[PDB]
Amino acid sequence: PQITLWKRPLVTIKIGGQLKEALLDTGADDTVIEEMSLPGRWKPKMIGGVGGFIKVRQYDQIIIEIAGHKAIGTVLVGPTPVNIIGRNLLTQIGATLNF
Amino acid sequence: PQITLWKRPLVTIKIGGQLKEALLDTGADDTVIEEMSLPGRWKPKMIGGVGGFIKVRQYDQIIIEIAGHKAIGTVLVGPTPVNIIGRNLLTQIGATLNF
Ligand SMILES: CCCC[C@@H](CN[C@@H](CCCC)C(=O)N[C@@H](CCC(N)=O)C(=O)N[C@@H](CCCNC(N)=[NH2+])C(N)=O)NC(=O)[C@@H](NC(=O)[C@@H](NC(C)=O)[C@@H](C)O)[C@@H](C)CC
Repeated sequence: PQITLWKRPLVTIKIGGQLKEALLDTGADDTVIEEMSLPGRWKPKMIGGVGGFIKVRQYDQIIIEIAGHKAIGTVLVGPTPVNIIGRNLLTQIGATLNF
Repeated sequence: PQITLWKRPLVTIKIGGQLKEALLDTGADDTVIEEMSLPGRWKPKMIGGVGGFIKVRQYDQIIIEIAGHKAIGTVLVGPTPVNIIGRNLLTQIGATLNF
């Protein structure tokens, strides 16, 4: 799809058997999801942006379906105000910025 | 151009006659730049990100070039970790996300 930017670029995702809404964020290195369960081992991480840092749990090799397109990668889980799809998964679905 | 996301989508901007680096950020409503001097009066604004909220100065109708494309619009100045070009100006330069 071609997504214009008049509004926030929100899409439906499926992760860990759950549907969620998430923001496509070219300004995010990583993908960050609100508290949920995921399989496998994790390690803590601190991630920062506007307003400072939050502590998250890093899970690897997680499959997400993003607007119908499957991707695998690292997902961070923690108290983010918005679910964010970052570059690590945007690349996998072939997303580009065009102007 | 077509900008892939394997690296951060950093571009050169020009504001106040000066060249700066900024991040093209589809997950940002607004454009936020590190402390600098801009002309005119400002109004107060609170913005939020992954770590919480910060106060910024809002300047309107500022002339800015983004990757060689001319825009005129609102620029927020404050303690952002990085210069970000948000949707308010991405729409002026005709940017879309595509996959
Ligand atoms: C400044 C740092 C770079 C840009 C920023 C853009 N992220 C979005 C996420 C939105 C969810 C919180 C953002 O902050 N957007 C703000 C930007 C400010 C602005 N005004 O445009 C926004 O639109 N804020 C809206 C509110 C969004 C609320 N939405 C909602 N409640 N549904 C606003 N009007 O204040 N990226 C990040 O915050 C990411 N940071 C990074 O990628 C890097 N960190 C740093 C410091 O560069 C990396 C080294 O960790 C996070 C997510 C970790 C991977």
